[PDB]
Amino acid sequence: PLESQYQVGPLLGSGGFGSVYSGIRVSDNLPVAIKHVEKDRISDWGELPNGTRVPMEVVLLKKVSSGFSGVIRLLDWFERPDSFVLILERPEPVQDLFDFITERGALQEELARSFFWQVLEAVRHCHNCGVLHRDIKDENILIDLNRGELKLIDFGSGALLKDTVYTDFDGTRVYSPPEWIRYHRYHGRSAAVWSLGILLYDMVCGDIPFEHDEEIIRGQVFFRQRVSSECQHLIRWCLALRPSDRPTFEEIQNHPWMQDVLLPQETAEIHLH
Ligand SMILES: C[C@H]1NC(=O)c2cc(-c3cccc4c(=O)n(C)c(NC(C)(C)C)nc34)[nH]c21
Repeated sequence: PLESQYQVGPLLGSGGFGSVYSGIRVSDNLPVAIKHVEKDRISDWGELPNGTRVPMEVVLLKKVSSGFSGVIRLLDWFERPDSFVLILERPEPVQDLFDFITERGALQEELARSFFWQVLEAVRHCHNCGVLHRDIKDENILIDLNRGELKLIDFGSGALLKDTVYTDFDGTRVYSPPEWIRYHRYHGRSAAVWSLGILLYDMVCGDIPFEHDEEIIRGQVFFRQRVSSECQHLIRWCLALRPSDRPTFEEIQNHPWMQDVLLPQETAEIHLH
């Protein structure tokens, strides 16, 4: 079933998420990514409309799949005795945002705006579909280098979106908000906005602003690179200590720094090609 339909390529990476391989769908040569996750390492389980026990990640990916290219599409999945296998679409050529920022250092604001805007559209789409990612970061964003389009990946820490408090968290700590650090409590939207503030800082400064818990709790932002006052303001707003002081997604996208975003293709022509 898996063997015949897909031709396995090299390992693309591995970690807390499992092991992901390059691959090709044999029927039409479609480029794909093949993610293997061991069952013992899955603590968050969900159920399909069919009534079948699967990893929450599969539920979340099905809920966000559509023609919209801002989220990585789940093409298929398979259960094995001790693992699940996910077949994901794979852009070609591609580079993840962490590697891209490592190579370039701090991104020009025009590029950061285009990239951040697309992440915002992608995250809004997830929320609109009832899905909370809970691990927004550069390592979980792929750049389609030809078209200049970003894609969200890895819903392995995600959850169904809800309006009540979350008391579990399995995402990346240095992107997690002060209310999680201090109280082990957060709400979905406002926690996401905090991670977006960390991400934007990372884009325009070349690295994340906080390393230790005490830095997260103090929430004092120091700019290590030249960043415009408008961008600094948006960053500090997203990183407001009190969750209710953070901007809504609407307020982020209406912020003056976010005006006149480049289209993805224009972004590729100017900054990537
Ligand atoms: C981070 C990891 N966790 C996931 O759920 C997932 C999916 C991919 C993924 C999907 C499609 C294409 C790619 C790809 O082309 N590359 C190069 C990578 N590389 C990393 C992120 C594994 C280093 N992942 C892809 N990577 C991950």
